Amino acid sequence: SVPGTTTDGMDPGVVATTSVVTAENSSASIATAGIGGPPQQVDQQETWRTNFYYNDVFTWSVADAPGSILYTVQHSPQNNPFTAVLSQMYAGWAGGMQFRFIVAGSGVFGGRLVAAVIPPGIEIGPGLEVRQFPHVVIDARSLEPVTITMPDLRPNMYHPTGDPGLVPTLVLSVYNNLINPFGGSTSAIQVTVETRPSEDFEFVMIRAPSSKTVDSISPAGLLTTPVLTGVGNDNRWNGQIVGLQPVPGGFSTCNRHWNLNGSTYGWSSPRFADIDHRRGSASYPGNNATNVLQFWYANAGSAIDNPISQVAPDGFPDMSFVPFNGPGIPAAGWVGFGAIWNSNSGAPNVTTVQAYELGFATGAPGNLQPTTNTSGSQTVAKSIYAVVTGTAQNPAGLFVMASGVISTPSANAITYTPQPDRIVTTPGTPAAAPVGKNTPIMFASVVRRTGDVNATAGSANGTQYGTGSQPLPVTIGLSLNNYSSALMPGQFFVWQLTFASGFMEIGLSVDGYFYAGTGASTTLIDLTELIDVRPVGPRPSKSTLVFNLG
Amino acid sequence: SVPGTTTDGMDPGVVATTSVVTAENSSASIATAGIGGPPQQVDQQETWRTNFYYNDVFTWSVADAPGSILYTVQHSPQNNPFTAVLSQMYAGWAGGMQFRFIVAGSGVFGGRLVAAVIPPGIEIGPGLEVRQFPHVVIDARSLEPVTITMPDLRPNMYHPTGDPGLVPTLVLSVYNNLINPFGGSTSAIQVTVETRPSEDFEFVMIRAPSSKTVDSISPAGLLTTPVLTGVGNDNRWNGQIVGLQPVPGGFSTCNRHWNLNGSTYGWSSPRFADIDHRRGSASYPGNNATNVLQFWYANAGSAIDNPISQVAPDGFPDMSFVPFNGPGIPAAGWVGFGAIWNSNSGAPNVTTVQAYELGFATGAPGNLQPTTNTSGSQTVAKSIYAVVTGTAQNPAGLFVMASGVISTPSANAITYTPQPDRIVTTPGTPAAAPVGKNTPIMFASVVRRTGDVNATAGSANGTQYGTGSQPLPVTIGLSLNNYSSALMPGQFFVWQLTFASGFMEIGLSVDGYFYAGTGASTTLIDLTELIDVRPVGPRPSKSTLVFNLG
Amino acid sequence: FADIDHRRGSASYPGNNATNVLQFWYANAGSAIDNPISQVAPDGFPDMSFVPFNGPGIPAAGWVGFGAIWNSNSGAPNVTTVQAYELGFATGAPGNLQPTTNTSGSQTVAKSIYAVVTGTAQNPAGLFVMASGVISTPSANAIT
Repeated sequence: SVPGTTTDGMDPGVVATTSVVTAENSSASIATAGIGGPPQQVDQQETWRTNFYYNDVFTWSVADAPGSILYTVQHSPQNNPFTAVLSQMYAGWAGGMQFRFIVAGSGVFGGRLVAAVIPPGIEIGPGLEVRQFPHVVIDARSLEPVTITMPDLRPNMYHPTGDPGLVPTLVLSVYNNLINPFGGSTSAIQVTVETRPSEDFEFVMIRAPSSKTVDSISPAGLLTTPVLTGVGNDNRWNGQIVGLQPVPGGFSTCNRHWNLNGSTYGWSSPRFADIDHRRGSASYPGNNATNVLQFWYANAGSAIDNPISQVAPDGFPDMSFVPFNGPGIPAAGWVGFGAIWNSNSGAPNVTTVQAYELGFATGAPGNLQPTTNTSGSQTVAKSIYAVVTGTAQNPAGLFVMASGVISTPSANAITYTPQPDRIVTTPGTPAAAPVGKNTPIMFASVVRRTGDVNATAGSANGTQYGTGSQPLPVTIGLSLNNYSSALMPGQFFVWQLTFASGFMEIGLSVDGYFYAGTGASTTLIDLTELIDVRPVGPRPSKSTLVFNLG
Repeated sequence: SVPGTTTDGMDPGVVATTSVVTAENSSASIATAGIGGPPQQVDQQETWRTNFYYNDVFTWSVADAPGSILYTVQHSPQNNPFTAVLSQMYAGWAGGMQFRFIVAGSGVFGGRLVAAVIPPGIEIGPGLEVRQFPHVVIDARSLEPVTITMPDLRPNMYHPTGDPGLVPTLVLSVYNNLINPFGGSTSAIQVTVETRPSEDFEFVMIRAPSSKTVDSISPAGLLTTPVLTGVGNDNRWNGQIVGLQPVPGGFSTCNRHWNLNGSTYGWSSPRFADIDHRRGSASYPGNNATNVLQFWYANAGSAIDNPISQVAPDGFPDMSFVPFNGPGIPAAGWVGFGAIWNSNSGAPNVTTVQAYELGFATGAPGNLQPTTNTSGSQTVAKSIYAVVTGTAQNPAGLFVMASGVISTPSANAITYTPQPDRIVTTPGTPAAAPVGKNTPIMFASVVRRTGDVNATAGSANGTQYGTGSQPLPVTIGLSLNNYSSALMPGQFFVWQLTFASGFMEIGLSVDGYFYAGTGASTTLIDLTELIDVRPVGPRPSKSTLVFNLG
Repeated sequence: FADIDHRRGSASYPGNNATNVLQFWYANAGSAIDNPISQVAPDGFPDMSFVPFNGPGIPAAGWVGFGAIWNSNSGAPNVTTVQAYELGFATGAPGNLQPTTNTSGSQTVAKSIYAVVTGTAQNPAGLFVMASGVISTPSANAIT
């Protein structure tokens, strides 16, 4: 006898068929994937083919209404961890994949789940009625696993590895409300999804692995475990990422931000080199030239140095200029050490070296006001400390070092200084907006300031944070590879961030912005107990990313 | 007709073979291990190899997330009691070992366990995902036992007892969260692991009893019952350990601290002898050389006679200096009965023998400041009482007894000394951090005070508890042996203290520090009713130690 | 490539007048108790020998990087001591500045290449220099 309480790795449990799984589909799938040649990696006795391996886990609570979606997977060789390795030596794939669900509940629970394979060409999200497709209904009291097969319903004769085309989507939604007849704090059970290729899965043509690599067919390898723990910086301050900042209002970052199409709207390369502009006018107030505040300005659009955009010099911060006058230190400003140099010889001036506040403004000879649009604006520098003399040369130049620190009027730290009310954006960049319970996030790094240059993380004076839209390895890999055929609009590419106590998901839209499903919470995420990052793949944007840190 | 509620000692239950148990692995194991000669203790009728016997027990909480480690053991003869008895009687082994798990839960529980056998080359830590290996799933409502056999996968032809090399590892983690539908106080069940050798297990060479190499006998012998309720002293002072106190936040002690791998980062060999220096200057304030306070200092690095490190003389305490001036005695610190002496075959001076407080200062003899880091500092010593003479020669030195006390001005309740903000550290020290609910602990003792000679544990005011990092018999037994392969890093060697009304588990990490699962409490735990100590062994850091106290 | 931040290194400036002086800073190698990797020098310090210079003469082939002197008791940088500081390793900081290659018995030495008004003479003072560095060249023309 074999009890139902212990299940083998190769045991499928009960096999739950659906009208979408037909012999005609299987025979047509084999017969027309044969245009790739003989099927490859089809040995039935291989260990990667015979066992089920983990794909996901999800929670089913009593508050989950009938029709609400709990699980959604897209047909891919990236669901299985071993067909994802084998796809790096083959140029195509076809066939189906089995999905084994193990429900972890007792015999006292009620409520049921429903499972349908959704054909390609149908939008996946809320309002998709899973119970009016051909479906299967699973109890909460299932002891044995329930494996359903996802066939290859494809309009192409095989899926190329780079662009697969249209694929089905397996949806597990709530059929009936899960009930606990006991009543109390214990109202949730868990369902584990595992996966294994079907008997008619195959790869079709071989190809050299030095062709389109793992970094060009999916953005799974961009956001790996050392990137988010201690190695990757951000794309604004070049500082070690120590957290995530949820932005419930939404923001819009243009500079050093790459979308999933391999394009940018900014004026900066994916690197932190210096800001060097030629022929911008420099000036200094009054008639006396001792301890004066050096000023520099140049119209946006006349920076003919960058092969990416003519708006601003490379590495210029996309922050509005905060106005200040006299010997008063401004609040929340990008300042960076630099100098004024004569354009005719390239020689920097001896005495005009200071920490210059860099930003975007509107009227440089008159009243200095901040701005966000680059149109009709100008890139404006002005030193925050005293400079002896000052170059009043009109064709003069400005050279400012790459990384920047925070201007703070006192020793005490302030909030994260690129707030969305002052981030400079060209006309045309799309904005990150909260979709469902998923709010956009930034990537906080500890950035020191001009009030305490000894201030580190956890300083008793107060810790200072600067935020970026993307990690630098993420936007470095996004500029080098194109992932248009990896995510439709209205979809996220989700990773899982396992922590020491909890676990929580982030997702990347086609715009390039990252999202965590935290709702309206503004509390910074610690990112210190982060142990593991793994990808799970394309998911709907209107499906809440999980977030529990307790 | 056994009903399944009662299991025989020889009964495995349901056998669950994942993918590693194969017939030709067994054949390639048996035939290959004839390089040790004829196999020994291979009689498949002996009761030590036909019955399952107790190995370990572990607790499965409802708070253990999926993927959390519950029970991992490397392949060893030490996983069975009688194989651990015979392993000191033999010098090599090969073959598998069966693991019978018995889950103690009723039919109202839910949740699953997952068990895999990990191949020998794979590193086991935070990034290991166990559900993506060939595995088996076990329900919490398992009545009959489940037996998972780990085979002998090895690149060597056998396993030497002193250096087995690459072994497989059985890893049993949480597949699904444990659920109690009642909720309430009951939030954990227990699983008992029994063990029995496989059909192909054997020993080879005999060797003399107690004679093996690497994987030195696990450090179960350096911490026995008396250490806590009898002999056994501290690291800063020579007193009996009257209790343990948990520090929330962590600490760092690097004076008499030896790590798993035999090494020290600091001075002061583990013996309370005396403090002696030869080079260093003496000075006194005041124009009159009568009723003054002597002032000795030397720089950190003039300890030429110290053979361990140059930064301090041998026996000099790691207490930052408390700056004081006048007839008011300082608050806490390290004073000691000592004297001054001159160099060039010079005996100590008769008229100056006094209690001197020692420490590390910066900016002597002007504004004396306490010092946190050992590098870039200077050692200092000055009298707390009056002495009618002072010497001012440039070569001068101390002679201070090695046992020390704490100088308290009014001396009522006070505070345990030293605090975690008062311990000096060499550069490059490892820092103790709270992992999960486990906090570092630190051993207290009763120490006399200068204000009150009767510092007895009774009436007339509460006592002063002087605190040290690790016990001195542990340091004495661990300064010679090397335990680099005894304990796998990322876990700790846990014991089991048994009081008169409860029990508390104490873990010992690879840094030499001790961990307890008390939580966020600063309550001193009194070792008066402690009876006996029984070792448990290796347990990972994700498991929380128990705190069942009366 | 993060910044160079050292606590308690002595700072000084020559002469008695404090206008357009060359700011100087030095700290013994081995007393940088900030790095969890080695105590020799602060994190990001260049492994280049200090090339000596004096007066208003620009040195040849030196690591220079923009920075400031800050008071250690509060962390506040000074307003006026911001310049391009040459960073290197030397042997005698109060006496004759000579280059060195071995870290043993040497010191990490900073000294600005342009004029600085006033100058902190505080012994426990600190130095904060930005991460990336540029070349010091005595003329417009490049060198090896």
